[PDB]
Amino acid sequence: PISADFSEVENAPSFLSLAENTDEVLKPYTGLEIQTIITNIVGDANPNQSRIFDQDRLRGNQYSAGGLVTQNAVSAIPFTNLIPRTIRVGNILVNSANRLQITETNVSEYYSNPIIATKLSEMISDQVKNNQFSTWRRDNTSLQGFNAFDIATINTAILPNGLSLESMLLKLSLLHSIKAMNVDAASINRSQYQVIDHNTVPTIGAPAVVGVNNSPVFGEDCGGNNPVYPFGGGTGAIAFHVTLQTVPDERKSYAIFVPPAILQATSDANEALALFALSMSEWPHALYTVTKQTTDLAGANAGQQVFIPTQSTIHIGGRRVLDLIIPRREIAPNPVRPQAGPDATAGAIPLAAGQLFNMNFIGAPAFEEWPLTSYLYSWAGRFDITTIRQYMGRLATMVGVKDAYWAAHELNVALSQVAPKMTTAAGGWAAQAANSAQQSDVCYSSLLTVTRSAANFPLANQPAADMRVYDTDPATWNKVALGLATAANLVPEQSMDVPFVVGDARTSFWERLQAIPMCIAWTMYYHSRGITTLAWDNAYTDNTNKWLQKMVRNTFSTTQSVGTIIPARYGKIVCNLYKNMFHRAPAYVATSVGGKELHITHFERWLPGGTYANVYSGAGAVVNCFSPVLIPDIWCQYFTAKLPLFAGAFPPAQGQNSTKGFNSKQGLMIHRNQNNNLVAPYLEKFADNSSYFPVGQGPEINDMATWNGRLWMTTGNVQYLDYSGAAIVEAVPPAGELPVGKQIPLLAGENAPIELTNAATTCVPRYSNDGRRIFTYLTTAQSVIPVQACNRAANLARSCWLLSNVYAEPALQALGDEVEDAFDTLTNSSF
Amino acid sequence: PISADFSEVENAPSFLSLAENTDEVLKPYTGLEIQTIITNIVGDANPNQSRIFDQDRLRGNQYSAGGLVTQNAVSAIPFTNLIPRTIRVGNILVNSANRLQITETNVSEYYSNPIIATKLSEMISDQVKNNQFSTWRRDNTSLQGFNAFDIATINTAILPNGLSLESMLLKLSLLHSIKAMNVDAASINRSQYQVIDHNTVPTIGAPAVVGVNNSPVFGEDCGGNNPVYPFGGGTGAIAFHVTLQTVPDERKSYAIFVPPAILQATSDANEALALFALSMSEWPHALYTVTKQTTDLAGANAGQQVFIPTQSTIHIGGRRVLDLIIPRREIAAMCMVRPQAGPDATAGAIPLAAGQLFNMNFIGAPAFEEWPLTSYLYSWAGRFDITTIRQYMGRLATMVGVKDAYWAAHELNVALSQVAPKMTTAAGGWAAQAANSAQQSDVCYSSLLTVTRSAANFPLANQPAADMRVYDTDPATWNKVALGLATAANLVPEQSMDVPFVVGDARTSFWERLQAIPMCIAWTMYYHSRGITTLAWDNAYTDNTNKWLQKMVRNTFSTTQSVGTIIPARYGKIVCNLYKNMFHRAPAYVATSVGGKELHITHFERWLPGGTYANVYSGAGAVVNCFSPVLIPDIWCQYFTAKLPLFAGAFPPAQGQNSTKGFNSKQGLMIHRNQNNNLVAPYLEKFADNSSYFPVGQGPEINDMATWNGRLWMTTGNVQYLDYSGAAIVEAVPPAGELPVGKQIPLLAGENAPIELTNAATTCVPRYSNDGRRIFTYLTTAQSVIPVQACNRAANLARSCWLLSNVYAEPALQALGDEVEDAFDTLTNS
Amino acid sequence: SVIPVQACNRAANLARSCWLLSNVYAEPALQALGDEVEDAFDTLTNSSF
Repeated sequence: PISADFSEVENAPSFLSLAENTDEVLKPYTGLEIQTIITNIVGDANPNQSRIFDQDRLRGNQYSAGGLVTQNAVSAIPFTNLIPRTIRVGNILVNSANRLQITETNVSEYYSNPIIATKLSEMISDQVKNNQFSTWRRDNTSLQGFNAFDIATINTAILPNGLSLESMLLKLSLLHSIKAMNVDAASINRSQYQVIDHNTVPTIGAPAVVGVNNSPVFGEDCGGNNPVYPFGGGTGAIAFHVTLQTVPDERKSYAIFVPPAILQATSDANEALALFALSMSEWPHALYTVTKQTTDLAGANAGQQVFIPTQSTIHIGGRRVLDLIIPRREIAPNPVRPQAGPDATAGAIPLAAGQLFNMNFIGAPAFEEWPLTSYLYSWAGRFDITTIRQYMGRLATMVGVKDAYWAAHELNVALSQVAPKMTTAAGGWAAQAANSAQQSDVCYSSLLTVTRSAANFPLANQPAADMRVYDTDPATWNKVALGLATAANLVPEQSMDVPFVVGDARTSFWERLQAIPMCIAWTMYYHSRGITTLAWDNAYTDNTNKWLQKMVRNTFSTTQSVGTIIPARYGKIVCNLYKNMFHRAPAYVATSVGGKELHITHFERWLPGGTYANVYSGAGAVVNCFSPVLIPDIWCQYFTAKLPLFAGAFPPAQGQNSTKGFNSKQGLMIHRNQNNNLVAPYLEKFADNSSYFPVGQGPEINDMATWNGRLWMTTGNVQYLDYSGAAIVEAVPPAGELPVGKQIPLLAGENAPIELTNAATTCVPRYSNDGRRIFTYLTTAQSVIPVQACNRAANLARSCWLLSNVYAEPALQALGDEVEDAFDTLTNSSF
Repeated sequence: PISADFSEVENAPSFLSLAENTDEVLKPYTGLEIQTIITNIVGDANPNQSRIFDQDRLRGNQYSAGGLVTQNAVSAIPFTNLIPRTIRVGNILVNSANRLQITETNVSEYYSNPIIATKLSEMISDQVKNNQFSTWRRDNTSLQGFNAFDIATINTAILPNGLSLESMLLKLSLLHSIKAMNVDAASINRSQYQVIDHNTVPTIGAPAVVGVNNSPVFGEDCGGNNPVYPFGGGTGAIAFHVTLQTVPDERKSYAIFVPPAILQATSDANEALALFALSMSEWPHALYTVTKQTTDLAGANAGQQVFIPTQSTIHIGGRRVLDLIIPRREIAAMCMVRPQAGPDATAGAIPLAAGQLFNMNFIGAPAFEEWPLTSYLYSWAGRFDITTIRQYMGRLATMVGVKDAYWAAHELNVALSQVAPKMTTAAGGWAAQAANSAQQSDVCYSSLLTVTRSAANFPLANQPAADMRVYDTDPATWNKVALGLATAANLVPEQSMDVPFVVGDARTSFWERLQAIPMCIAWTMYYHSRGITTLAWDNAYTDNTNKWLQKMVRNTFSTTQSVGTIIPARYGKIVCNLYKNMFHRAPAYVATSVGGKELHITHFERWLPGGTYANVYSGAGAVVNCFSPVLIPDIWCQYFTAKLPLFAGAFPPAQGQNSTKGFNSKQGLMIHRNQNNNLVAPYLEKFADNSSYFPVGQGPEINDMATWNGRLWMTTGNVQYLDYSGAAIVEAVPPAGELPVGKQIPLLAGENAPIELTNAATTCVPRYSNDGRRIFTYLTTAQSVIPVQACNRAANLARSCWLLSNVYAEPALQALGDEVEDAFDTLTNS
Repeated sequence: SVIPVQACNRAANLARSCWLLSNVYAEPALQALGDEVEDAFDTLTNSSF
C-alpha cells in the first residue's frame, strides 16, 4: 500500500515477519486484482464493449516536491511476451540488429504423486489372461480400440514415479498463449507492442496475424516451407500405427497410445491428433510470429511489424520421433484405413518440403513415416483457442487437468513474460535507443537476464538450462490414458473444471498482470539484502565471503533427495513473500521423497548460470550496482496488501510534515569517517565496526536503515563510496540518477511521470563485489536537512502518487464457471 | 392446443414449468394413436377418405386476418424417408444433380447388465478346474449340436462385457422399414413420395419395388454386378465353420455361434442365416432403392422414379469378417462327409449378378472357405419380407428379451431416418425451392440438425463424423448367451405375442412418419426458448470467443465418455422432459450404468456435437440463417400438443372480443423505442447488462412473455432485426416480413393452399447473435402504434388461424348478449 | 475515463478547484436597524408604552 502519512510508513510490517511461513489456504492469483484498479472494468465480464486496447497502464495524479499536481501521468505495464524482430528506427521499419532471446528448460522425470493399478488392470490380469493358462485359447479381450496383445504388453511392470502432466500441458499452455494474439484488436493492449519498440503505435482495426516461420532476420524462418526444428536442425518423424506390431523393432516403448476420448465426433476430430502430437513431442516445432500493422508516433508510416513471442523461444521437449497407436473402432483382428483407423490427415497448409506434401495428405497406412516439423506446420493456422479449450475439456474428462494446467500456466507466465532492464535517469521516463543491444536486452520476472542466441538459427550450441520442469513419460501415459492406473493428481473431472484462462480472449492482458507480483516478490527478495549486481553475477564461486556463495547456492534448485526434486531454500522465502504480501498462494505441483509429499513452485525451480537484472545509463553504459531492479516501484507498492517497511511510498506533503526518517532512538548511528566533508545516514550499529564484511557475515536485514538509505539517495546528489570515501569497483550512475521506468508513447491529455515517481528507489547498494560495505554519502552542507529529518526536526519534499488503497477480496468466478445459466438449474439433481 | 381466444394464451404453462423432471408411468406415443389426430379432424369440406394413401395431410378450415373462411386448406406432413434419385424437372424425369445424404453412428461397448454365469457354466466349471476329463472326441452338447470342446474355449472366458441387442436389432429394424414400401400402394402416403420431389404424384395400382444397387448416378451402383460396401472399399468374408478348430486360426476370438433357434426361426431355415449375417456384420451391405411409378402434376408423363431410403445410408456396423459356426445333425477338406456340422448354406435365390469370385453356387458349404460377404447379402436381397422378419423376431423373443430392446431401437431409427427439408422464407403460405437445386434436397433430421451430404463418390473414401451414439453386439457375449452359459437382466425370454406390433405390419412407414413429429416439437421448443440464432449454433465450434455458446453445445450433445458407456447429455434431458410434460407420453429408453448408478438414456440424449443446423432458404435460394433453427411449421407444434408453452401458442381468431394482445410492463417487461431512427422494439424483458452485448458466459433469459411479444411483431409485415443501437447484424436477414413457411406439395380436388402465415414457423425469434450481441425485433414508430396498444391491452390484433375443434369463425360485428349461453351444453357434461 | 471510474471506486483522486473559505452561518439578529427602542427617553416613558 502507498502511504497517507509517515505514521504508516513507520507502522509498516517488517521483512522478517512478512517472510515467515503461513498455514492459510489461499486463493490463486487470477490477475484480476491489478485489473480492477487500472481499467474501467471493476464488476464483471465484457465482450467487446470494454476497450482493453486503451486501458493498458497505471493512471493517476501525481504531486511534485515543489507543491504542484500533475493531472494524468502514466506508468507503463512493464511486461510483454513479444520481441520486435522489426524495429521502427527513424519513423520507418528496419530489421533488427539483435539476436533472439531464447530460454531452455531442464525436462526430467521425477517422483510425482504415486500411481496404482485399478480394478480394470487387476481385472485383465486375474481374469481373461490368467484364465488363458488352462484353456489352450489365445482369444482377444480387446478393451476399447486396441488389441489384447497391446493391452497385455502395457498391463505390465509400472514405474514407481507417477506421471506429471506438466510438459505437455505447458506446451498446451504455451501455444494457447501464442494463438490468443489473433482474437481481436480491442482485447489486446497496445502497451505490450510498445514495451521494447517504444516508437510504435499499433492500430485498432486489423488484428494481429499469428504466422509461422516467416521472420525476416537472422534465419528464423527455419524452413519457411521446408520446416525443421528451431533448436537443432532436424525434421523429426511421426508414424500412425494401429498396433504395436508395426513399430519396427527399435522403438516400441516410446510408442504413445492416442486415447479415443480426445478424438470424438465433436470437432474437426483430426486436429486433436495434431494437438496430441504437439503436446507429446517437442517445443518449439516451428518459430511462430505475430505480425501487426503499426504506425509511428505522429502517424504517417503505417507498416507491419513482425514480432516473435517469448513462448515460441522456450526449448522444452526431447521427443522428436512419435509413433502413435490409434484406436481401431470397437473390436477387429489385425490386418489407407487398413485396420479401421478413423483418420490421419496432413493439415491445411500446402507445404512444399523434403517429403513434398501437396496440400492435405489423408494417409494412415502401416508404417510410412512423415516428418513431424512438417506435420505440425500444416496444423499451425488452425489451432484457435476455442479448439484448444474444448480439447482441454476432453482431456479433463479422463484425467485431472484443473490444478496442473494452472501450475503449468503460471510456469508459462514465469518464463514467458519478459521485461527490458532499466535506464538510469534523474527524473522520469527514460528509454534506450533504436537498433541497439540495450533496447532489446531484457529480463525475466525473477530479475534474471534472458539469454539471447549466439549464432544464426537452427542452433547447434544448446545453451544452459534455466528451469527444472517435469515431463510425461510415454510408458505411464499409455496406461493412465487407458484405465490401467490412477493417482490422486489424475482423478478425472468435467469440462466445467477447466480453468478460466483457457479459450478466453483476455489472456495476453491477464498473463502480463500475473507476472507483476512475481517480480514484486523477487524484487523484495533481492532488496532486503543489497548485494548490487556484481556480487550477484560472479558470486557462485568467489573464494571471498562464504556467506555470498551460500546465498546464490541456496537460491537455485541444485539439490535432490531420492530421485526427485528438492526445491530451493530461499525460494520459499520468495513464496512466503508472495503469500504474506498478496494473501494469494501460487500454484504448486507435488513431489514425493517417500511417503512425505512436498510442494515446489516456479519460485523454487530455477537454475544457476546467467547474469542478473542489470541497469543501463542514459548513454547506454552499464551501471552494475544498486540491486537487481526491474519494474519501477509504484508497481512494487500500490498493488500490494502488505509491503515490508524498507519499500514504502514517501508520503505526501500534508501540513508542515511530509517525509521523515529513523534515528538513534531506533538503534541506528551515523557513520562519519576520516574526512569531515561527507557523512552517511543512520545505518546500523555494525556499520562502523565492519568496513568489510567477515567471511560468514553479510548485510543484516534492517528496514529502518534501508529506508534511511533510500531516503538519502532520493536527494539527488549522492556518491556510493566506501567506509573511507574511496571509489568502488562497481559502475556508478553519472550523477544523482536512479533507475527509471520505460517510456511508452502518450495519448491526448496524458502526461509523463515527473520526478522519481516512475523510478525504483528501493535498490540500496549495501554489499560491494569485494565484500566491502557500500555507504551512501552526502556533503556536510547538504546533509543537515536529511539528518534533522531523521531526528524528526525537519521535513523532506518528495514526490508521490495521489492514489488510494483499496485491495479487494478475491472473486472466484473469473469468467469460468457461469453455471447459473437457466438450463442447468433444472438439470441440477443429475449434476 | 389451438387458442380459441387470448384467455387460453395467458393460461398456458411456462417453459420452466414444462421442463421439470417428472416421475409418472407415461406409456409410449405410438403412431397408431397419432394417426387419429390427423384423420378424425374438424371440417365439412373434408372428403374423409378411408385409405392411408389420402390420409397424409393436415386438412382444415382457415380463418383469415380479414375475416374470411378458406374451406379445405392443407399443411404438408413434412417427414419422409426417401431421397429422390430421379427428379421430375421440366415436366419429365431427369436424374438428380445432387449428392446423397449419409449418416453414421458411433458404436460403443455396453458393460451395463453384466453376464451372470448360469447353472451350466458352473456345472462344467468343476470339470476343468478339478480336471474331470471323462470326455471324448465326438460328443456334442445336449440336443443342440456344436461340440463339447466349446467349454475349453468359450466357457473359459471371464468377461464383464455383457452386452445388449441394441445394434443388431437396430439394423434389423432398418431392413424392416426399407422393405415396408413393398406392401401395397394404398398403405403408404403419396406425400411421402412428394416431400422432396414436389413436382410428382405417385400412382395407386402397382406397388413400389424395393431394388438393390440400382441407383443411376453419382456412383451408387456400389458394385452393380460385383457388389462392394458403400461406406468403404471392401467386400468382407464369410466362412461357415462347424467348429473353432476349423477357422483361419487368427479370428477364433471373433467367431459367432449360430444357435439352432435361429435356424428354427424362419421356415426356409436359410433365410435366417442371412438375416443373422445381415444383423451381426455391417450396415449397409448394399445401397437399397425404392422404384415407384409416378406421374406429373396433371398426368401426362408416366415414369418410374428411383428413391433411396434414408435407412440404407446409415453406417452402423464395424465387422466385415464373419465366421459363423453351425450345429451338427448327429453326435458324429472332408467335403465327402459334408454335413459334418451343417444342415446347409445356400447363396440366395436367383439374384446372382457377381464379378470377381462369381457367386451362384446355390449350395456351397465346405469345411472352411471364404465368400464375398456383400454378394451373399446381395443374393438374399429380395427375400427379406416383413412377414419373414416378423417370424424371425418371434423366435428371437423366445430365447432373449426383445420387447424393450426393440422399441428403443425402433425409436432411434425414426430419430435418424425420418428426414425433412429445411424451410423457405416467404410472405404468405406454401413456398418451395426449385426443380434441381442443392437447397431443395438440403434436408434435416427431427433434431433440427442438417444431415451430412456425401462429398466423394460411392464407395466413399473419406468417412465423415458420427451423428448418434449407439451400442454394439459382440460375438464374445452372444456366444455365451446362445449356449446357456450366460443370462443377463435384460435378456429374460418372452413370448411371440410380446413382439412389438410394428414388426411385420404394412402401416410402419406411415407410423414412423408420424412418430417423428413429436420429436421435432420437443427439439423445436428446445431451440426456440433461448433464441440462439443458427449461425451461433453453427459457429459454436468454428469460431467462438464466448464461454456460454460453447457451453450450450458441449452440454446439449453427448460429448462425455468415461469408459465404454454412452453418457447421457445434459440439456437433452430438458428435451426429454419437454416430451413427457407436453405429450404425457414417455419415449423409449435403455438402461445404462455410468458410475454404478442406474440411469436411463433416450435418443434425445445420444447425439454428437458438430454439424450445420436447420437454417432457412429464401425464395431465390439464399441462406437466411438469422432465425432460431426451424424445420416444421407452427400448426404441427400446436395441434399435436396436450400442454404447450406460452411463447409458442396459436394466434386466436381475428374479429373477436379478446382476440390478440400482448404483454406490457404490467407483466414486468420494458420497451426499447429507438425512435431517433424511427425504429421501436417490443415490450421485452429487463436487461441487467444484456443491453448491447451479453456477458462472457451468459445468454438470453427464458422469458415467454417477451418471446410471445417478439413473434407478435415479426408477423406484422416489415420487420428489422438490427441491434441495440439499430445497426445491421452479421447474419442473413430475410427480405421483408417473410417468416419461414412450410413446403408446398401438390393439391387435390376441392382442396386449398394455406392463406397467410398459417403454414409458417413464427416461434423462431432471434435473440442472440453470433457476436455475443443481442438482436432486437423492430418495427417503424408509425407502424408500431397498434402493437404497442395491443400490448397495453387497448386493442386487438388480426391474425390468421386454423378452425379446428374449438375455434369458431368470429363475426365482424361483435353484438354480444348475456353470459352463460349454454344451450345443449348443460344437457351434456357441462 | 479510467481516473474518474477509479475515483468512483475510491482507488484514485481527481484534482478540482475550490474556494478557501470556511463555514459560519450565524443565527438571526432580529433587530436589523428597525426597533432601536433602547433610546433613553422611553425607558422612562415605558409604563405608558
